[PDB]
Amino acid sequence: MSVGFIGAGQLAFALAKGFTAAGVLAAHKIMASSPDMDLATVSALRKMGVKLTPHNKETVQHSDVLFLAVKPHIIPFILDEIGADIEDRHIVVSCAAGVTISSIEKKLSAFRPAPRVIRCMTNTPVVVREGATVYATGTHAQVEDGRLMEQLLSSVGFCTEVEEDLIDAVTGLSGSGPAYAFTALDALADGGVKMGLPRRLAVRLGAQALLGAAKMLLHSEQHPGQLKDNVSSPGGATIHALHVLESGGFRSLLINAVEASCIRTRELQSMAD
Amino acid sequence: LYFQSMSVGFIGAGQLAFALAKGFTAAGVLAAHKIMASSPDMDLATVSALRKMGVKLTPHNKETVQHSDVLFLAVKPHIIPFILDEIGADIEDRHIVVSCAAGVTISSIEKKLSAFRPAPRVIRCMTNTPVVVREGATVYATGTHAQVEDGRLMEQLLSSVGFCTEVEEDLIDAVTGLSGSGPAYAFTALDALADGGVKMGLPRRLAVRLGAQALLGAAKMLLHSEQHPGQLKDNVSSPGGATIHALHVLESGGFRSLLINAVEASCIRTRELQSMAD
Amino acid sequence: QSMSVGFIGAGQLAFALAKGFTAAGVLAAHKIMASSPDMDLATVSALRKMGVKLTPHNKETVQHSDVLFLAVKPHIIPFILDEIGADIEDRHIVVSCAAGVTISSIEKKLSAFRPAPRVIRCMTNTPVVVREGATVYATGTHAQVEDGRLMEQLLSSVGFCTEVEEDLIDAVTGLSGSGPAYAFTALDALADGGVKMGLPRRLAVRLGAQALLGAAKMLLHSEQHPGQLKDNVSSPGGATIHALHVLESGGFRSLLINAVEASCIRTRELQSMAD
Amino acid sequence: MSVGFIGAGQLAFALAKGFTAAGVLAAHKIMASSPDMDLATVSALRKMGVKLTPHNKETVQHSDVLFLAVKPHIIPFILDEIGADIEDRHIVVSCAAGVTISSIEKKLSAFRPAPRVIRCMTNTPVVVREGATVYATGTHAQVEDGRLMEQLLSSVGFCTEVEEDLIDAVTGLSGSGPAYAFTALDALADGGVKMGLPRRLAVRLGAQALLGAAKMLLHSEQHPGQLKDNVSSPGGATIHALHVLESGGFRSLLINAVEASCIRTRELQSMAD
Amino acid sequence: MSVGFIGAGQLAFALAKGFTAAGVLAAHKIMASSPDMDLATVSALRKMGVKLTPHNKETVQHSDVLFLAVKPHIIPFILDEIGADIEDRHIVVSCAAGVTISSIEKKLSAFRPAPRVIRCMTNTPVVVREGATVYATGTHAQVEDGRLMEQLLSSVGFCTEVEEDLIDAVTGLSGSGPAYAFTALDALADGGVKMGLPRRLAVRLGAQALLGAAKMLLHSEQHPGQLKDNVSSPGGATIHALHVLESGGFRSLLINAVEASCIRTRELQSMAD
Ligand SMILES: O=C(O)CCc1nccs1
Ligand SMILES: O=C(O)CCc1nccs1
Ligand SMILES: O=C(O)CCc1nccs1
Ligand SMILES: O=C(O)CCc1nccs1
Ligand SMILES: O=C(O)CCc1nccs1
Repeated sequence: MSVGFIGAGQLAFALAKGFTAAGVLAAHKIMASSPDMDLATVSALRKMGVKLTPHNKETVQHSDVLFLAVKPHIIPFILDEIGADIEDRHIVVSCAAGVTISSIEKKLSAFRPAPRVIRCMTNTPVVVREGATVYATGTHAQVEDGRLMEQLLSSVGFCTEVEEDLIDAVTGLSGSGPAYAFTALDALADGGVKMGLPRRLAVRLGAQALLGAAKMLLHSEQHPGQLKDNVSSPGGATIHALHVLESGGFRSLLINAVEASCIRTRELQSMAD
Repeated sequence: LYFQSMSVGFIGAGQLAFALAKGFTAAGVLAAHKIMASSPDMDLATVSALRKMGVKLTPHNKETVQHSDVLFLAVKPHIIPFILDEIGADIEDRHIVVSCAAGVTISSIEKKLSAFRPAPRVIRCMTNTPVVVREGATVYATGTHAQVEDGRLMEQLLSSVGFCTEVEEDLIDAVTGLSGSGPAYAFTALDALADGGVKMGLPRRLAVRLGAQALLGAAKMLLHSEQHPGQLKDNVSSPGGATIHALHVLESGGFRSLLINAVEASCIRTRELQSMAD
Repeated sequence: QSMSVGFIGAGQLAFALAKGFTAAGVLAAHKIMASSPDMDLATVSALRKMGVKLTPHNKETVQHSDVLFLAVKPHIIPFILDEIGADIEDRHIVVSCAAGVTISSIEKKLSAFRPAPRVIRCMTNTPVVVREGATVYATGTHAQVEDGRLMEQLLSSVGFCTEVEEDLIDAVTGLSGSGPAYAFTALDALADGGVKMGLPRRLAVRLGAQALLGAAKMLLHSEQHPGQLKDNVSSPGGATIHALHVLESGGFRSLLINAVEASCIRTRELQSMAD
Repeated sequence: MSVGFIGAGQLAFALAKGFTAAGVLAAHKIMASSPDMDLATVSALRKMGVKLTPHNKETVQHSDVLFLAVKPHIIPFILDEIGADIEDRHIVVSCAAGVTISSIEKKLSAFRPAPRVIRCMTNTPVVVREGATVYATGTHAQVEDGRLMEQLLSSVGFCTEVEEDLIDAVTGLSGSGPAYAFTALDALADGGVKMGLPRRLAVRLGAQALLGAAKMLLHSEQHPGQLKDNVSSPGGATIHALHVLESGGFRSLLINAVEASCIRTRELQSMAD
Repeated sequence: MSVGFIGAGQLAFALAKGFTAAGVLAAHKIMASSPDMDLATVSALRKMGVKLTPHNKETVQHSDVLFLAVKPHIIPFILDEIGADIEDRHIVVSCAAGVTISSIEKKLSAFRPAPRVIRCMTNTPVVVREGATVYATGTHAQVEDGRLMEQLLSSVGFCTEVEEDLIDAVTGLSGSGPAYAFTALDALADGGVKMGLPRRLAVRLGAQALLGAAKMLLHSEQHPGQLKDNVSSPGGATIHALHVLESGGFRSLLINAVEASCIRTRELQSMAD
């Protein structure tokens, strides 16, 4: 099976790297296109052995599964350019935030009546095969298309099917989530440096703390509040730190973040539903 | 590497003793029957879980000492001096005493134990609960009389359950504020992120899973990257997009400063927990 | 049984305990004596109507009693101990209810008169008046083995009761001793919220109080974490999660932590005698 | 009399558990339907003796009193599915937040002209028979229908009839109220842990303090401010703690919460009135 | 003339790079010592051609002007180790924050009576020859020693003599100042990205804006408030942005920062004055 990426940015690189590292795809069975071959993401794809072309039509012609890994406002232009090149064999997988299946189908149906469309929301940790991916299947997607998508994206992280109307909320949580974590890790490392740790050790310890806690929750049947309770001895260091987080409304900031990203995603839709 | 078939004891049968015993046995580096733990309270859920693993339990701290080669002190800091007075006369040349208590200095432990035998082998460590899934973060410092192999043995043992490295002892209070308390900051964050997912229409179970996977993957990316966390953050955010809108609202609440406050507060409290004279 | 109980002090807590004990059927009111320097208090008039014996003389209360509750303010305790110390007999169990006042300080004062006073320290709260109190106690140096068991049987008749190490009692004061006032504040505000949204005040008070009672009962009867029970209330996108967000934005959780901390710290400052 | 639940989520389970514990209904006279009852409630309902079915039409056929215990946006789908199966004997009891009687009657009247509809707002503590429930009777409810509703729901807590236009406000107060209490208890327990208490004891004491204070107010003729005044000695621990609550605007946060839940409830209405 | 660095960290690298780029020193006339030759700063010094040694005594023996480029708490250990190796020819230049001339002289005078000591406070932009440096001369510094110091440090930026009691305040302003600017530039770039700019363009524009404004002030006789007034048209974009800075107390945060760094510097003194 052949996979193509229209777009050669961060997400295209991340998925190609994860897929090849998972061994589910050989790099030479992957083609990516970009109007700008000066991006550092483009240089990395070449070293992997991925085929690169400036022409989106070559990617379509090479590919069976076609990832649209461009910005939401770029999607309509891509569909207009390649719509006449879509064949019965194609599964079109849109990764753009906010852009609906119905808007993609409407554009592509002007060329051929039953395009097979899947919408996904994934995130950059697919590059280390620890992504979080959801997908929704379109009107003309065959039942085996969703199954194929799930097999492919499970090789690079968690993957599950969702109703499409949950995907904007997923974007606010796991799509944007890694950036909340990178911010948190930078700040935790600054806190370690303030208290006397070298910066490189502080970054390592903070990231290991967050990785281990996340793994504990994924493997636990217990509520995150119970795991939190297990860390704190009474009167101790951890509960003193949890108080100062609470006094700043830490929980509310993270709710604000998921909400803000989800609401912005709804504003990003570029085409008519 | 180092060949073991050695006995491990825990004075204390609470969360950390359970976490370390579970991690060590899951790593395959220790058999559960080579582990003994003592506790004044055999009603704890950690005590019942240790029994099912096959760990030996006893109310008598002296039995744990007599059973053990490596002796973890996994009790609260203010309990450490009482333990040392109780079992100091039972410490033998073979023993490596590993204190896990926050804030308690090597010198205070050596001073207490040297009243009984002159050159106690003492290691201080700071570890955290994710050793239970073999993804702990551990640092250690070796005491005055630690033998040449004692630090290497400690590092081999604790590396089987996560990251482990030697540090100067005067960094351990700061490590406590960062990776010792750190999992609780993450559990708080994951609860709140899941609440945000629920507010925006996700089922709670899905929201918890996605948020935890997002944090796990981001942490793995940074551990495997040569890039600054700010550069990885820049890579997530498309211009004008959803992520940068969310990052602004985090900044407006002083999110970064809250996490600095937390590391600072835990570290400062740790300095107050020292129970004995250095 | 034969047990005679005395209260030195006839204020809110003496009334609440006497009312709870008599409603529980564990004490007849005529087996209770209370003393107060001020028989104008409404608590004193209520005790009289219950059938409790009242006297201005703390010494009469001591002579009447087997179990002697010191239900006066912390700074009043040393004065009581000096006044009645010579009247303490071997049969007496002295139960101090005052916030912050340590067993050792009471024993030191009383041992000047007789060498092995039987002292218990307790921290209880006003809901003993409806037999839903929260009480902890710690036993002193000379408490007999049966003294703690007797006090737990007595105080369990009016709510939750358990033994604790004495060094936890200041923290308990900040949590369940002061806790009912945090709840009364919360219920007044929740009722104001109901009124703002159009409910009659009497209905709003009833619904808010029933909501808090039912939630607390659920947690007491559940093996689940309070966070899981919270998750069970909130449907995705729904009314409850929108309200929880506005609580979080104001730092609601931190205010309640601040309150427990402030009450506990103040309790440590109230100790009036040398330990 | 037979009772049915369309919906097998948290609220249906709580009502079924409460009713069976009250002894007012035998569990085998209760049927519940859900297309996916994957919560442990299936084992608990079975252990209770509740009949389970995936087909909402079977629940209607079994039932005299029919509780609609699904999400507000699901109500119209349920009414479309079962509307032709409603008989003269049925009392339809909607539990969904925000959904008006008139909207339900309009949907059901496309099938039969005088549906007997009750709207209720209850809460999860019915599971321990300490719920807070209000109800309003619809246009065609017989006078005995309201009496039956009140007898049934009083067996599991407080119950009173209200004008329908109060129910959104009730939702903000006693519907959402238990979650405010669970948050408060988690935080109060954190405060106990900070000051040196073991977590399990702190949770027990905080919950008992809340329970007892609420019972005092329910049995008192006094204002809650007077009961608050009775707790505080002058200069003492309690008044110091109340000051720090006031300094954070504690009262205003709870007012904000009731308002926010009530306003959101008004937005949840899914059908035309 | 020979220059030595005890310490091979960020500041030693920055000064060596600036000095060699200024052409005032050949890299082979510079020696640096460090107990840790695994630092990335150590690797860069080797490529420049700077001599490296693990032994601080070799640096002293090689050098005439000796920079102590170690942490404040490390200073006393260095002085004890090399005190007996100081010769009449040596000028000892301490770069450590907070550590006083008198404390250094007292340590070194146990070995030889009149050590020539200079205290300086410089910053990392010496690496691009745009540093800000102040210095104070010690008790036994010859008048030509201060002149030499000023000639050397002026080749890599601004340099002026100050009374020693101003140096902690200078540390809070220009010593720590570059970090305030790096923070500000990261945030300004995030603001550009929020409004639709690519990140690399936003970083470039923000840094050019700050560079140009700083150059304008250095070349102007006008107050910074007058230059600020010249940017804003009435009712325009800039004055709207200045309002939101003012509403957040922007000015006060920067005063807080200088103050906090200065106060911490006073706490860093490791030796008795
Ligand atoms: O909160 C505390 O005081 C315990 C901190 C830790 N002690 C040992 C590992 S983490
Ligand atoms: O910040 C944005 O708008 C991109 C969000 C994502 N798009 C695709 C995966 S995550
Ligand atoms: O949070 C929501 O939207 C559900 C509110 C309630 N619905 C029924 C009982 S309480
Ligand atoms: O507010 C105070 O200082 C009294 C606290 C309590 N004392 C006894 C029960 S509750
Ligand atoms: O403050 C304004 O509205 C003027 C902004 C600028 N106009 C031209 C260059 S900078």
